[PDB]
Amino acid sequence: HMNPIVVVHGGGAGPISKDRKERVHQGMVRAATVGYGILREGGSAVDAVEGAVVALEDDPEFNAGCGSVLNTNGEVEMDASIMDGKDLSAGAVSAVQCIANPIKLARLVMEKTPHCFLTDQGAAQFAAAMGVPEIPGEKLVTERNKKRLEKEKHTVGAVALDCKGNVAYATSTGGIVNKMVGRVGDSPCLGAGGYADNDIGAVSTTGHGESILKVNLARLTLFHIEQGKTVEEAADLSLGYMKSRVKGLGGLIVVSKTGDWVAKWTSTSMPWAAAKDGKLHFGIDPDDTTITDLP
Amino acid sequence: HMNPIVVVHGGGAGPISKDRKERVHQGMVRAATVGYGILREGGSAVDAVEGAVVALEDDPEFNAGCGSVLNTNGEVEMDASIMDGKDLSAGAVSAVQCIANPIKLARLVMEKTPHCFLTDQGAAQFAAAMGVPEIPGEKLVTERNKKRLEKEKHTVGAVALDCKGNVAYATSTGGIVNKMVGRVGDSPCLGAGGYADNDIGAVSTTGHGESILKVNLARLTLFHIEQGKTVEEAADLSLGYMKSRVKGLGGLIVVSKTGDWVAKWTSTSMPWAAAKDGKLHFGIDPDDTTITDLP
Ligand SMILES: *C(=O)C[C@H](N)C(=O)O
Ligand SMILES: *C(=O)C[C@H](N)C(=O)O
Ligand code: NA
Ligand code: NA
Repeated sequence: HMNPIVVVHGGGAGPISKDRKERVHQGMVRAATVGYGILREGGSAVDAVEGAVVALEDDPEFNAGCGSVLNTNGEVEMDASIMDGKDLSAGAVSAVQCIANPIKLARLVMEKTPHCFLTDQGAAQFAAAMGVPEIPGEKLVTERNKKRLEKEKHTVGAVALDCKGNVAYATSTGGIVNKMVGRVGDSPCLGAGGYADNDIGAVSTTGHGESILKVNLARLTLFHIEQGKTVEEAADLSLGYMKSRVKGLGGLIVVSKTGDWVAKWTSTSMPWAAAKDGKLHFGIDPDDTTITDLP
Repeated sequence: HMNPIVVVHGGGAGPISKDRKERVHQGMVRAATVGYGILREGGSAVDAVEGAVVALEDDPEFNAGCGSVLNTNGEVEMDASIMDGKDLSAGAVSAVQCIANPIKLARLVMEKTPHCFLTDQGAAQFAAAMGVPEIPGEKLVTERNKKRLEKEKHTVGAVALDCKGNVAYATSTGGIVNKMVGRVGDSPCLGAGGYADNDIGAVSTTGHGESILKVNLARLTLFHIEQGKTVEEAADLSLGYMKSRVKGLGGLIVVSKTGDWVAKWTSTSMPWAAAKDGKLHFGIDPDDTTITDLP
């Protein structure tokens, strides 16, 4: 029975306000520890990614759930997906509004429908058929987020390997600032925002959405690891393709079936946190990595 | 320069009856003809793939545009996507209602917006903006799918290689009969419903949209070519893999950057036709082909 691991990332974009970093740091730790706390009790790779991502949605410092950036009409529309490595089972929602937790709805899509993908009104209905609390829009909308939209008007993920050596991903996002209404990114789209397969590993992505879809970044990262490259080599290879081919930046986290993991980005920043052997690893900027004890 | 080629399909389905056999032949013949004429007139692969899919969207005999399957409510909900392998520019739309040509709306998302995928409410807002008319959903409803939905309770695509060397795909569908409101299959997801790359090939797929999405079928088929599998071996393994791993069945059409092409399927039947070197190739059944001359 293998040594478990969760990795966590928190949108990969431009440089961040130095004070806000403490708040971002503590958010990464929290998701990781929750994710790890779920593995600790021999809990599944699927159980774990979902719990980590639930925490970040609820954390307003991150652009998924509460903290979601705004669309062109000042509102919050959100995307998500989850995948089970074992039989490649999956669930996703795109363009949902006025619920708290997108990643759980995707899991509701995954295990409680014969389908994999619901969108907009059909998913607003499905959430209501599943007893999902509608929350006020003012709660999901923060102040910093109204500010970013004005200045333009002038993503989070988790991967995990459980004790049985199954793998899973979860990705969740409010989208991209000043996006059109109905705009779908790479997040809810299997093989682009994430992919998990026990025979390879699992990956969650963040970056220029369109560019992530265009190249299918998550499956591609995996294409390589099957070919024999390292996690770090494969992450290098795919992110560079996304830059060299479609002129797009982004970030990724992967853990393979051997339990080897890395977090790599061609964006300016990508806060990340991995937990493995009771030791938490954290970072926001390239080549500055801390390690602390997990209680 | 490259001799151009178009391959078309609807839909990797079950047994086809004698009366349907012939209309279906005529529809395929017409769509392959529209595409090849565009390529013979100097048009791009994208023009040619958009060309042929509109022909099957317009034709009531095919599950896409008019004649699409009806959802759970007795309403037509449509997905389509288009991709050029030159720069990986793409457009896609999900759960689109009350419109003739979802693929035409998919092209405009690629061409007129900074996005590559739109859905439902947002899909329609952008539609109305671009002047796409609104037609009563009823006018897409056929007594065939009407009957089929009452009973159930109790897909189209093309690949092209052009005289400039450009490849492309387009895919549109009404989905699976009686789908949940806002279910979204493969057909608008890049990598699943199709993929185009000027440096490898182009692929358009069909059948069970849930399975196609998990194995990332279209892009799976292209990794197999990248490893120097002929277009036939590449279809057979990637279809071979969906079958065993998720127990999915469907079919595809694929074209290499050099002009090699194939239609395989694992369902019982798949309408397909192909025009290259002045001839038409057509089928429904395994090796039922008739190769004629084309004026
Ligand atoms: C998150 O980083 C952005 C996401 N990839 C998207 O929705 O485009
Ligand atoms: C058409 O049968 C295939 C399509 N992939 C779907 O939505 O089921
Ligand atoms: Na959040
Ligand atoms: Na049709």
